[PDB]
Amino acid sequence: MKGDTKVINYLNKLLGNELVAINQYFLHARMFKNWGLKRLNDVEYHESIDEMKHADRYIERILFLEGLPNLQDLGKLNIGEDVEEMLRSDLALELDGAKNLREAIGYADSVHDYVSRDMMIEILRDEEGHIDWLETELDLIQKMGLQNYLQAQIREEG
Amino acid sequence: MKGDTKVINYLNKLLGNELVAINQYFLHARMFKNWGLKRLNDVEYHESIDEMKHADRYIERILFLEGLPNLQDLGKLNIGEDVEEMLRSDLALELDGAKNLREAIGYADSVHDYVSRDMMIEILRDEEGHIDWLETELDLIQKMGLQNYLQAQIREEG
Amino acid sequence: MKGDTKVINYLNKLLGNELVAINQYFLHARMFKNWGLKRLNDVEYHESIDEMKHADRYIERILFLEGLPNLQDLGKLNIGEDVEEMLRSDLALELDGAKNLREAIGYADSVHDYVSRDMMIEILRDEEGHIDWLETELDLIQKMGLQNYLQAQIREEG
Amino acid sequence: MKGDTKVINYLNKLLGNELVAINQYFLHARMFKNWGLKRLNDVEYHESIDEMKHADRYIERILFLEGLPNLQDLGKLNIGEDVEEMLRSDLALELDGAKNLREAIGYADSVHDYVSRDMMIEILRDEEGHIDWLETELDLIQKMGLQNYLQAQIREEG
Amino acid sequence: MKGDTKVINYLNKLLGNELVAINQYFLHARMFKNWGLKRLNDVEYHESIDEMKHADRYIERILFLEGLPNLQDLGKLNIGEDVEEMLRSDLALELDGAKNLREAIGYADSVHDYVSRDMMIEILRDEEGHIDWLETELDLIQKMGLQNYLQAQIREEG
Amino acid sequence: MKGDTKVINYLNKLLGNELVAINQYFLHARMFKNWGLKRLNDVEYHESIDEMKHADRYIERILFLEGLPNLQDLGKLNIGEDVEEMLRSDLALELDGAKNLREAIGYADSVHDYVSRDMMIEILRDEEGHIDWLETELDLIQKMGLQNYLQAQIREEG
Amino acid sequence: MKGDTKVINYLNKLLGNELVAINQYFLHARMFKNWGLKRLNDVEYHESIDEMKHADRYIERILFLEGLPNLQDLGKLNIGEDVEEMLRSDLALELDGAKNLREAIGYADSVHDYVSRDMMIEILRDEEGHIDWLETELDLIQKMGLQNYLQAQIREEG
Ligand code: HEM
Ligand code: HEM
Ligand code: HEM
Ligand code: HEM
Ligand SMILES: [Mn+2]
Ligand SMILES: [Mn+2]
Ligand SMILES: [Mn+2]
Ligand SMILES: [Mn+2]
Ligand SMILES: [Mn+2]
Ligand SMILES: [Mn+2]
Ligand SMILES: [Mn+2]
Ligand SMILES: [Mn+2]
Ligand SMILES: [Mn+2]
Ligand SMILES: [Mn+2]
Ligand SMILES: [Mn+2]
Ligand SMILES: [Mn+2]
Ligand SMILES: [Mn+2]
Ligand SMILES: [Mn+2]
Repeated sequence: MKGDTKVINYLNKLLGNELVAINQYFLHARMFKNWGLKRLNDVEYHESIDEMKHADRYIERILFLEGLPNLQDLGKLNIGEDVEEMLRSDLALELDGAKNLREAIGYADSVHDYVSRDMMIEILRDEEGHIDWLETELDLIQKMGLQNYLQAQIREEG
Repeated sequence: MKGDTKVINYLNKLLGNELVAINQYFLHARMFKNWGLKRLNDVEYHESIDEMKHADRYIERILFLEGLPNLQDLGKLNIGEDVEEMLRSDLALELDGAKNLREAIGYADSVHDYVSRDMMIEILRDEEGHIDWLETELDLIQKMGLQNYLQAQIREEG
Repeated sequence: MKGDTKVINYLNKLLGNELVAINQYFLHARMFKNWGLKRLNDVEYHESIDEMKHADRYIERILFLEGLPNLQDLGKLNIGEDVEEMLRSDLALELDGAKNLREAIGYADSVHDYVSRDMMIEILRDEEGHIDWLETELDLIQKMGLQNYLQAQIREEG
Repeated sequence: MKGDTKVINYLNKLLGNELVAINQYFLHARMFKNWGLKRLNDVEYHESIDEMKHADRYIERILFLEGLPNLQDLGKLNIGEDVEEMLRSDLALELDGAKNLREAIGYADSVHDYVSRDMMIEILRDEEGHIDWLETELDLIQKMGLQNYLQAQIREEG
Repeated sequence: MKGDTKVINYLNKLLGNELVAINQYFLHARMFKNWGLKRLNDVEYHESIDEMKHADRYIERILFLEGLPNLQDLGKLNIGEDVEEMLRSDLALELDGAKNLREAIGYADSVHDYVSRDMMIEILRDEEGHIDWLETELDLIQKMGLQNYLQAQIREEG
Repeated sequence: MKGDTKVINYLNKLLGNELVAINQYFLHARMFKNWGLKRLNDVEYHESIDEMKHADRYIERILFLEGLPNLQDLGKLNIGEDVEEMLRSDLALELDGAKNLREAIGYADSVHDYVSRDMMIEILRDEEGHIDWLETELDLIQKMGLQNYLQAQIREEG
Repeated sequence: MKGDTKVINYLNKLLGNELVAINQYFLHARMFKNWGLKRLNDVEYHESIDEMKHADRYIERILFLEGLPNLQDLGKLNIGEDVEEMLRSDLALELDGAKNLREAIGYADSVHDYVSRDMMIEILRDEEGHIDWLETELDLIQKMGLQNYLQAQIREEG
């Protein structure tokens, strides 16, 4: 069912946001794992899987609406070399994406694409959850100190 | 079965004590949870449920005795902005309530309301248990330090 | 994630609406139970639990958004001394709250807080369900008469 | 297998009778449910499902016989605004349909379509069952009175 | 709970859209079945059941809001005499209905009926799914040819 | 219980019709099987078993009524050398038999043998089912073509 | 354990090869799915998951060897607009990658990194399996024709 170019553009931009996030979260996961921080690897890994699923949602929506998903343009990945740094990159990225999400959600309403705006609000509720975990983690390093924080990552929780 | 105004007054005052406690414990629970302190959220949450049940006990007793429960007057909640502070508010509150409980228990005996005094001693045995957990927690922060204490709350026990 | 004062104000006002409702529904439940009306106690009790859960939803949202839940101000509880009267208080209260809910939902959209507006519409769909049960009950008293209606409450349904 | 126009006409008229009945029974069901009369909603709902199945039987028979089912013409639905009234509409409708059924059954025999007359007698045995329930219900209102009758509908039987 | 005439009008128009769809999908189902196309009958049959459930949703919403569902006016059913033709009717119909759905969803928001707009977006997400299956089917006939397409329908999938 | 010569004659003629059908359907079944058309063999085989059971029904009825079943006269079997041809023989035969069935059913009524007419209408409902499968098959060859139709028979369905 | 720059370069180039393959296979999967070709979507989807796992293998090896995985550079995705075309892109890509794999395997031996060459030969045995499926598919279109081939994809195998 063909449906509104602008909507398909927002969708493709949002997809791009996802693509950079799966890559950055996956490398971070494996960097943490590598350091022996099992808890951080377990969490960052599943968020990457979440992003992966967010992306498939867009790809399918774009295809229904009769557009062509763009999986060719990749964004800048800001990796970071220490955990406190890595986590902040993750947060900044999440924040930018949420911003794009709000822009896109308002427009779909204007244009009456309520199902595209329904899906996006679902995805935004998720992002805001990634945002909460990162914020909490960053404060914990601040509150218990880095060495206690590091010792607290060597075994994954349950 | 109508039964002694003074008793119904003590019961209503005690109920009020409970009402402020459910509110303060519930906000504290969610403040802890929010900070990522799962263990503190789990405990403070169940104490709120305990208080909630204490209250239903009073409401029913007052109704049997033919009085009208007072759920309109709320007390001062002293929240606190740091855990050590939050826990001390909880303790002080518990202490005040226990004091009222003893006053009320002695009077029911004078007046021969042994079933109201039976129920209250049950509730007091419970309060004294809330009092013990808080005292132990506050000393632990004192003994292992705050950062170790904080690291020790990030996963709930079993 | 800090987010819009006005939204946090609406959220806190809505929470207050909930707090008065849990109290009024719980006292009503126990008044009915006390009279031997098992069916009315069972229903009014679970609605109180629903309101209780609505409240926890707000408390957590306010905390995420970085505001402070207000559990200190309690509203006027209009109890009532006969069932027809009690049920009408419940209805009026529900109606007022729904009104606040619509005001708050429209504003979150303006401000782009779609996740806060998502949660609220969920809670509103629930309120409108409480509103339907009360309306039906009040008409049944009108249609079968009060004594038949009363006889119809002495055993809880399933 | 092409087979007798007149038979296909009777079949289509009978189908029409069914279509109006599914609609009237379904609205009535939901009107009762809405009023809190669970027993009346449960029964009227299943009769609607019975009519629904009667219709599919005709649609398939018409198609075999090589005719075209007519699902375009809808009859007059006589709703009614009170239960005694609603039930009487249901009865009248059933009565009219049974009358058409007998006309159609006699003709299929003349014409030797014994399988069409076999199916119809099955459907008629069913109608006469809908007719019996309605008659019994209407008399019960007459015998115990409307308020007792109404109180007797608020919980579905088993 | 009485609520906005215009909303109840849109709801009734939408219900009408559903009614024509259940009828057209059900006849099509049985026409396919009749031809020996089991796969097409199985799918078209369940979509009819979906529409049937969509309708019950409206009927109940209209009744809550205190309006009267209109099950008297039936729309034009455009049947079709060959499968490619039948499927295109189904698609066109779906498309028209989706259009009405968007009009109605925007208005409920204006008027603040968020629960009616919630339900409708759910129903629209469904329609868009019926729309996707039909589009895919029509292209498959185009891509493998009609005879291969026909041979591919004689046994239902799983 | 001795009962009406004419009825016993119709019964014996009908039995004869069955006997030729079991033979033709069984040879056809095995011819199809032989060619590797599993689906056609499976179906034609079970119809032969159905006819076989129809026959036993007559044999027993004739014996009760005190007549002697005639299993000595066999009819003309029209085999056919290609599937389209084979299926058409089967159809023609079925059609002739149904015709005899209607003649016999009307007469039993005249004569009041309602149990013989009951059994026969059961058997006729079955024949009309054999008639429907053959008609559908013959059209499918017409609609998808013979080679696609043939490829569609090499594995039995379920 | 730090280990040979050249090896880490080959590893990173190979990882890049994987990254483009996951993207192209995933879009193709969803394009096929979209067209209603369930079998092609199921297969192309799992190959994408295989590539995804190949990539994680490299990322971890690079990290052990003390290099930094490069997830920033994405290659040219050659999509294609028809299935025959899409499958050929997939094949060409696979072929190029296998070529790089052989170059890298020979060098690790020279340099004595037998564990890196062990892992790579495992991954190459896999690629050669992706290569075999594509070759077989492309010939099947050639041998049965495209319409028969297309009809053969509408239900996933098992
Ligand atoms: C367009 C890019 C990609 C897309 C859309 C994508 C999509 C997916 C999806 C939807 C799944 C299945 C989700 C589920 O299990 O429910 C999956 C699984 C996974 N992905 Fe990705 N992915 C991509 C890139 C990546 C990257 C860069 C890596 C590896 C470096 C990766 C590693 C994995 C792994 C390891 C799994 C799970 C395997 C399993 O448990 O069976 N993905 N991917
Ligand atoms: C007069 C005030 C209140 C009364 C008497 C009351 C009473 C109760 C009771 C007796 C229960 C059931 C206990 C059990 O599970 O055995 C309950 C459950 C609970 N209450 Fe309250 N409550 C009140 C205020 C609060 C507040 C302020 C909150 C929320 C902010 C709250 C949140 C809950 C929750 C979440 C549960 C458990 C829900 C579940 O697990 O199903 N309550 N309450
Ligand atoms: C206002 C019109 C109608 C309404 C609202 C309606 C509603 C329904 C509903 C809600 C159900 C149950 C859904 C479920 O199983 O979860 C049902 C079942 C069904 N309907 Fe309808 N229906 C209508 C018209 C039709 C027509 C025209 C036909 C028949 C020609 C039909 C045939 C059926 C059948 C066969 C079933 C399923 C029976 C079973 O599996 O027990 N319906 N209908
Ligand atoms: C060319 C003539 C016929 C052939 C080759 C034939 C063949 C068969 C075969 C192979 C079976 C299945 C055997 C099994 O169950 O393993 C069968 C079953 C049977 N036959 Fe015949 N038959 C013929 C004539 C007759 C006649 C004249 C009658 C009836 C008057 C008859 C009555 C039955 C019955 C009742 C069964 C068993 C039904 C069951 O238990 O499901 N057959 N026949
Ligand atoms: Mn995401
Ligand atoms: Mn995220
Ligand atoms: Mn207590
Ligand atoms: Mn306590
Ligand atoms: Mn609420
Ligand atoms: Mn409520
Ligand atoms: Mn009927
Ligand atoms: Mn009926
Ligand atoms: Mn629908
Ligand atoms: Mn639809
Ligand atoms: Mn027979
Ligand atoms: Mn036969
Ligand atoms: Mn690979
Ligand atoms: Mn590969």
